[PDB]
Amino acid sequence: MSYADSSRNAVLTNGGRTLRAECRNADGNWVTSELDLDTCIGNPNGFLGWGMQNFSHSSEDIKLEEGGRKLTCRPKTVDGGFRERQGIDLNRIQNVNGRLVFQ
Repeated sequence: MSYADSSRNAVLTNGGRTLRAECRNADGNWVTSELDLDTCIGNPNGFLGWGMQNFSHSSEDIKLEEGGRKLTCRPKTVDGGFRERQGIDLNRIQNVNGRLVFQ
């Protein structure tokens, strides 16, 4: 499962590379935390996945599809800005005690 299991109102901040949502902490409170996926997600070749970084630099129209369980964007080659559209699931982004951390 992803942070969304116990988190709501997931939006795209910092242009669309950071996940901002209300993470329900153990105390039962909704704390707004942000995790930068641009550090572990990349798509300079036009393909999305975990490993490379700075995907925002090679993608357009970055928005969450499954309300936060998946991030959809069009990975475009930086060589010109042409490519294909795609989407990557964010099942690696977890929320521990209300703190959003990459796992």
